[PDB]
Amino acid sequence: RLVYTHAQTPDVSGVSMLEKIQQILPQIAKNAESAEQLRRVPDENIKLLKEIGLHRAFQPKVYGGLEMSLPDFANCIVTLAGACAGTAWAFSLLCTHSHQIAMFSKQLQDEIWLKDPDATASSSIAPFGKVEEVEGGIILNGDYGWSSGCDHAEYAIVGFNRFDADGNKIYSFGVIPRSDYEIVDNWYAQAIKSSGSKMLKLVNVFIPEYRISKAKDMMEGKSAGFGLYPDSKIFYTPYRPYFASGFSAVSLGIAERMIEAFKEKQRNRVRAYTGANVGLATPALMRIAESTHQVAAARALLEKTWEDHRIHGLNHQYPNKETLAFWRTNQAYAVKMCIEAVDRLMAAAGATSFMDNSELQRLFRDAHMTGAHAYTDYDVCAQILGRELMGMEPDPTMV
Amino acid sequence: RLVYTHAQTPDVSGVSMLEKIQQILPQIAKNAESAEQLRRVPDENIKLLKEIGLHRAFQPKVYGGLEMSLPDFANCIVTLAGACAGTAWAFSLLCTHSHQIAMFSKQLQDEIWLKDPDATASSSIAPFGKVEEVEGGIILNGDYGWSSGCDHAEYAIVGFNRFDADGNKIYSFGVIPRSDYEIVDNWYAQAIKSSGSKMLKLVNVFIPEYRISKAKDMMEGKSAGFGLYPDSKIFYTPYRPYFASGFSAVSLGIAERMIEAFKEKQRNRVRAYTGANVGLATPALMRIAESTHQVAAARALLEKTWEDHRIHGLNHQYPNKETLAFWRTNQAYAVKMCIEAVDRLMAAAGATSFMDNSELQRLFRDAHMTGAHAYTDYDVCAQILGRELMGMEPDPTMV
Amino acid sequence: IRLVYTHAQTPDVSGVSMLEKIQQILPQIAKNAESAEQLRRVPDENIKLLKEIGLHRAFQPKVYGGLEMSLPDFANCIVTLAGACAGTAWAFSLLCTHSHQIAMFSKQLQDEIWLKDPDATASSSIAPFGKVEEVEGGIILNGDYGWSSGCDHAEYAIVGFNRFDADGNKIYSFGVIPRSDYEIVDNWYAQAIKSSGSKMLKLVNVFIPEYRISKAKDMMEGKSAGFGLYPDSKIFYTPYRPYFASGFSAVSLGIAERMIEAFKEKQRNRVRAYTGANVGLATPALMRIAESTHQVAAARALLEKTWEDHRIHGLNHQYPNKETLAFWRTNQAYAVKMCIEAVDRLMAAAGATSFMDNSELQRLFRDAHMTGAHAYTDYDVCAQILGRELMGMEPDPTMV
Amino acid sequence: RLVYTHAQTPDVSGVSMLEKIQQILPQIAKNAESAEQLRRVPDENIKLLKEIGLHRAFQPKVYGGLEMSLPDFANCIVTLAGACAGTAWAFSLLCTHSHQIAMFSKQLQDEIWLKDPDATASSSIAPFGKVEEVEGGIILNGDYGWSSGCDHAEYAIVGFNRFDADGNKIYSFGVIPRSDYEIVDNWYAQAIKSSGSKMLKLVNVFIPEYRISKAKDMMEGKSAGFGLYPDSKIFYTPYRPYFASGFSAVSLGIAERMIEAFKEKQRNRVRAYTGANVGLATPALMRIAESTHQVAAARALLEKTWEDHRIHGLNHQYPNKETLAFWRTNQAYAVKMCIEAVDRLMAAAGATSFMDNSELQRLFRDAHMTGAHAYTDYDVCAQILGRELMGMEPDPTMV
Ligand SMILES: Cc1cc2nc3c(=O)[nH]c(=O)nc-3n(C[C@H](O)[C@H](O)[C@H](O)COP(=O)(O)O)c2cc1C
Ligand SMILES: Cc1cc2nc3c(=O)[nH]c(=O)nc-3n(C[C@H](O)[C@H](O)[C@H](O)COP(=O)(O)O)c2cc1C
Ligand SMILES: Cc1cc2nc3c(=O)[nH]c(=O)nc-3n(C[C@H](O)[C@H](O)[C@H](O)COP(=O)(O)O)c2cc1C
Ligand SMILES: Cc1cc2nc3c(=O)[nH]c(=O)nc-3n(C[C@H](O)[C@H](O)[C@H](O)COP(=O)(O)O)c2cc1C
Ligand SMILES: O=C(O)Cc1ccc(O)cc1
Ligand SMILES: O=C(O)Cc1ccc(O)cc1
Ligand SMILES: O=C(O)Cc1ccc(O)cc1
Ligand SMILES: O=C(O)Cc1ccc(O)cc1
Repeated sequence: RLVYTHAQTPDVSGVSMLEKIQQILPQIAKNAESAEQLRRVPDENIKLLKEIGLHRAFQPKVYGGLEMSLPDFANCIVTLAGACAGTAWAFSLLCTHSHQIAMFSKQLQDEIWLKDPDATASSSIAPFGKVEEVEGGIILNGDYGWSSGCDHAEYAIVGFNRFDADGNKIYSFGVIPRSDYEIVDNWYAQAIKSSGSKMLKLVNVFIPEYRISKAKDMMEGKSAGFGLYPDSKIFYTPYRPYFASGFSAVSLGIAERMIEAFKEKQRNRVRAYTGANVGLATPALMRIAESTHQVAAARALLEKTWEDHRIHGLNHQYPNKETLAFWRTNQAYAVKMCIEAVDRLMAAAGATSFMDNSELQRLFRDAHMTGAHAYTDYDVCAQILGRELMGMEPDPTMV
Repeated sequence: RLVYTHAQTPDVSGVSMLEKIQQILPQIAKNAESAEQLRRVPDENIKLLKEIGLHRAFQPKVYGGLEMSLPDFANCIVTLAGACAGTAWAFSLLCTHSHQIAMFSKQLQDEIWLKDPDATASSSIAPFGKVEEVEGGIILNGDYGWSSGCDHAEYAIVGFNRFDADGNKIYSFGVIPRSDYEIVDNWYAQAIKSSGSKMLKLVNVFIPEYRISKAKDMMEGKSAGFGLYPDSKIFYTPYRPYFASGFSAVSLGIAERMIEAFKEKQRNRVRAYTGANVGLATPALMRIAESTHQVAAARALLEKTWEDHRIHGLNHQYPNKETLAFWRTNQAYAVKMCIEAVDRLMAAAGATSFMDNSELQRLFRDAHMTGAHAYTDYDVCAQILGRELMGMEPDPTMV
Repeated sequence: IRLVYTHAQTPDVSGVSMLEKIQQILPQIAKNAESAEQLRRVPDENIKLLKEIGLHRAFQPKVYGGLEMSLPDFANCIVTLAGACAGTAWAFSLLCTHSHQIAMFSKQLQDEIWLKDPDATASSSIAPFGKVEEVEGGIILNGDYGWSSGCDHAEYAIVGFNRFDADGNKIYSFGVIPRSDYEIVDNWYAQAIKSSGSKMLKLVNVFIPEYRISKAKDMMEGKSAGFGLYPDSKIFYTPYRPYFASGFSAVSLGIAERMIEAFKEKQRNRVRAYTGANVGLATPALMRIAESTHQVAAARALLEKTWEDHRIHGLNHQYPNKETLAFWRTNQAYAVKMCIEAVDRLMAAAGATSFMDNSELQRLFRDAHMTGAHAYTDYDVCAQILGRELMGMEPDPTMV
Repeated sequence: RLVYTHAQTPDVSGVSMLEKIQQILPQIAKNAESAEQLRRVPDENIKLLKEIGLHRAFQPKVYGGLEMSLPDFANCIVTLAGACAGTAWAFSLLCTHSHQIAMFSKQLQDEIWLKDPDATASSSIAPFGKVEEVEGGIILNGDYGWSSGCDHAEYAIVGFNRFDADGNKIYSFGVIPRSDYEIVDNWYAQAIKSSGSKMLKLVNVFIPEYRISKAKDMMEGKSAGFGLYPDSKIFYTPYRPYFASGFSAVSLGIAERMIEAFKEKQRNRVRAYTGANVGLATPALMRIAESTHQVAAARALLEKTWEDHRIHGLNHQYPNKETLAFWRTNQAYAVKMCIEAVDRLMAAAGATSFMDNSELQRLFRDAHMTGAHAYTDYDVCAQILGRELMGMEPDPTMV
């Protein structure tokens, strides 16, 4: 039988990653409140998550990685996000960066993983840095904001534009060691506080050529790492869909948790003004139902999309323009549905739910943040899909 | 690769029912306009559909039926509804009634199908009839409204309440021959006109006991026909989810067609007042995108739900309270999503689209009708699900 | 003097107001509604009744026997009227508001129309689809001019066309032509507002002399031939278009207010077909009735406020600045969209019976949606117009 | 000319209260950030607001009060809420309580205002207290949560149920001096932080009969203070619509501020990923337009409702069942519209807007809180109005 309201535990003889997550979930849940005040992921959480081996989800097998399918991974992040969104958000990023790093040169991957098999990277991908072309690579300078999980990473993946005979942008990623940049703690946010999305400061950072890859090359199987793992079901695929798969995952985790949290707290609810046992009133029942349907629909779309990713990777098939536009955008629609489902419950949660001692308030804030990421912006995504559906050339104004 | 915007054609040797539908679809599409003025399904349409054998979708194999899975069937209805909603709606009903008839006695099924293998039933299920208990069965009297496809059926499935010693209702279905009732043509509607949902008039109609089955018995595998087909993947299951699977299917077909129809007509769209070509303006693009996502999400939910039905039928497993509530209600949420997707396009279609010579106007009206059926009413469904999710007893006020 | 949230407040001017006069004839209009829909135009009886109370002279100058009604008072008459028959109200509103434009043309044209026949009106077709040849003394116009609501009952038509510049910039212009100059082609087969008789006008080598041509911009800015004619008027010193197009939203509000009443009437006794439970007062239905009531009351409040703003401007002979003009242009479109939401919310809970030809709900639903299909009520366009103005951007010539 | 986007400044000789608010508004705006960390209204804010005399809005003239009309008052609160919602919310309550106090006995009013003309009350109205009937009054015990502005008030209006020969509830209000209760600082909320809605602790508090009034009596012009001020345009009216007029007022102020704040911050907005200057893109323009229309409509409804209040008060006319239901509920619809308007802008504000250093984030949170008050709950209000519109008896489960 299928499950509409959450992830189905894969019945494979042994313990699946999802079951392993499920066991440590209560611990993650209890750190949530102190995680929020810490403004970064508690060490205990990283320890637990690394212990079960989730960070090796998309690490090549040759280094001791698992090469988990996208669906299985995403479902781990969804479940995790229910306990602490920020932990799930940051840890998802640390995980999915490994998938990108697998498309860089064998030389870089050896450098990261032979040395330390448990090493991970955080990122700052918006190309704000100033790049001087020196020989053997580049010198990069700039303030690189929003690096989720940066405190727990050994490296950072940093985005920049190089240029051209013609002066056209070459969007590129460099991988730099923790020693090359300062973490500037300016992370004071109103949602997903525990993600520790601090800024990375780069001062005359040299990046050699072998630690630089073109974004387009990693979208199209033309990067230095292409072909390294010919038995892999996950590396013959564009980097970005995996890169950014976690946001919507987190959004779904939060929304599914919201429905549970709301149900728990509603049962016993009494009207301040009249003194009525009011938890099972029709309006509240109908809200619970609709939000349940809305996120179930969101889940079905995501599950279908993830399946589409999986099938493509299996066949080493790169997506065509149309499926790529769907992969790029479906997650944003999912995020928008989830936020609707959360808001519908929050609107009926009452004043008590806005107190610091109510989990609902945290879920609400975290849910909204998931739709604030540049990748989950639906105005942008509606335009990207719309243009593709009408056979128009892409608008370079957005990506 | 997966398809977000429509049904995936099943990869089989020879040709699948969906491919057979796809071949005759242009013919069905061209009759659509005269079908709407006919206020019933054109003979040609029934002929074509019976020729490919779709009416034998849920007929037992022993009578030459196909015993199609629910997903495969539902997808045929979706595709069909794109060409002529009314035809798909009525024909879906004729089909799914066979699934119920398979749960009646072997004696009744032999009576219907050994005589005529291509025989079907229309229905009128709301228990408005007055029932006198005679011996050997009942005498039924009353006006039985809304019998979609009644003109093309050899029988009718008719709903009525019998009474229990105490005085509680026994909701029952009787199967009566075309000769026992008069079709009263009062079908003048504003949507799904081609379904020919005329009224059936019953005057002192005797129904013998073997042609009567309890609704609850056919929900729970306790009817006279239970066990007849021990190799069947579709008969060991409640009757009602199949019975009413077509409405949402039709709703999805319409909405997917709406997106295509709107896209076609938008390209060349010119502003009356200013004279600009305006078909690719951002607002329209974003609408096309959003409605595409909305119905894709609607499809994903339906596909998942249909899969759930299929798996249950395979294992001869009757659903528990929870899954049953989801099966009962997911379709209603799907219908609601589709209508939103249609409305979003219609709101931007302009006055032209409201002319009799525009298909959009037909799709809009037909779409809205799909949410007007008592089974797709979402207020009712929100309550049914909500109550179940909170572990409340069902409200007998609705079903 | 308590306020009314759910409909128009009847003005207590001593004696009888136009709204009361509408209210008296409303049951008659309501009963013709069904045959009006099959007629695909306004029944003669309806025009007769409405002209008898004198509503068509709402915006006719007083010198010709006109009333010069304020915009609020007029709009409210159309709202009330739309409850009984949307198509009648839609078409008749247009016949009325055209007189307001005609008052900005030359004294010569107005004399020509109204001294001859004081009860004469114009229908219109304003989208500039015609081909114009500049002859001397005027123009020769050719083309098929679609969608002329109430064209069967009009003595004239107001017809839109582009003339051209030294540099070939468009000069959007309106010509007023007599019924004898054009053929009404009956291609009006629509799925909403059927009774408006929005047939097409066919123009074959129609000569329009200069004095029967006015620039749109001139009538927006108080620079047309008729400017200054009526110095005591509280309604003619104002842009033509806001009055021109005031009726669409009015009709949309009338429909939505009627929908709430119609739904309430039909809901009380509603039984579940399946269970036989007396279900008219169930919480979901009650909450829908409430929300749609609030939504259209909000829509009304916006419209009433906007109409008041129009009235005050006209009183002071003050032309609106860019900002208020953008609000006047667009508020009605938001009102229309709210009303359609309010209707849809009720229709979604109305059940299958409400989609039968013998149910008024179905007519209200269709007519409601049509009101949001007019090029002037398109909200995507309006959102852009307002948005651009709010951010201090130049207007987008792609829309208007 | 009318104003759609804010309050019209009344043209009078001298300076209107709204102009006086407008002059001090920049000061209130600058304290907003430290007000939020203070978790109560800064002394400077109370000082400024009391200096202009706003607290005397609804104080009877005989004590030096202004007896402002509801519209004029409400508009001051709307404007004020734009600078600091919590300040406006708490100060509105201090103001509107005076209006209730005007319906108590002359004896109580003399006691409060002859002594201190600038004295105000905060409140806690939900009847959670345990009441012992002693002679001469009652002894009240209990924890009385959520008293906005309690730190700045000289008194508290406290709600409780007494009983009746037949055991019916008699909902009553008592006015108690600051010395009779302890302010327990448990106010740690996620919105409207600066309102200082701490809890009042009542231990064996004696309330004499003359400081107790029946709620129903103050709804119906039957309380001890009725008739005291026969020239008053505001006191011959139910207490509650004034009592609770400020919530929606605050909600509107926040939403109008949001539009301005969003406009300011959008102009210069660049896409992180593409470097495009993107502040004037169509989707953002359309959002600004729609949110502008939505709150304008919300304003129009409120202004109309306030007008209706004013007219009634002038004529000393108590509202009938129907208008009362509208007065009770319109404000809840207004709040719901405003929250939609804010959410639509927040959804397009991007990640930067969720940082602690962005005002948008404060406006969002504050907006949502305004719809969390028991009085602004729309599910409750939809039910109240719906029942009245259908001529049903009120549901005692809600009020
Ligand atoms: C920001 C905020 C401030 C409030 N201030 C007061 C107050 O000053 N006096 C009062 O009686 N209630 C106040 N209320 C509480 C409400 O009156 C009501 O008791 C509360 O919303 C209980 O509803 P709930 O617990 O179901 O959410 C306030 C509520 C919130 C949202
Ligand atoms: C019910 C209906 C009646 C109309 N009546 C008129 C009319 O009388 N005169 C006119 O110029 N336009 C009329 N219009 C047409 C619009 O002005 C406009 O030209 C039309 O909406 C073109 O928009 P479209 O192409 O997008 O649909 C009417 C439109 C509809 C919805
Ligand atoms: C287009 C249309 C076709 C229908 N066809 C049938 C039918 O074939 N058999 C049946 O029992 N009910 C049919 N129904 C009626 C419903 O089962 C149900 O009795 C009806 O929706 C009553 O709900 P209402 O009167 O409250 O709207 C149909 C309804 C509509 C919308
Ligand atoms: C909670 C949160 C965490 C983020 N973490 C990262 C990150 O780890 N790496 C990164 O490149 N961008 C991260 N982003 C920033 C986005 O990629 C993007 O640069 C940002 O949304 C800029 O959009 P805006 O300023 O227009 O809102 C994060 C954004 C948010 C909402
Ligand atoms: O690739 C993107 O545009 C979204 C993204 C941003 C940061 C990140 O770490 C992964 C994906
Ligand atoms: O079973 C139901 O309640 C819905 C339904 C109605 C008619 C029909 O033919 C099939 C299903
Ligand atoms: O002026 C407009 O653009 C709208 C309009 C169209 C036809 C009409 O008769 C009046 C106004
Ligand atoms: O009267 C109410 O029910 C709402 C309200 C609550 C507290 C308050 O201070 C004023 C009004």
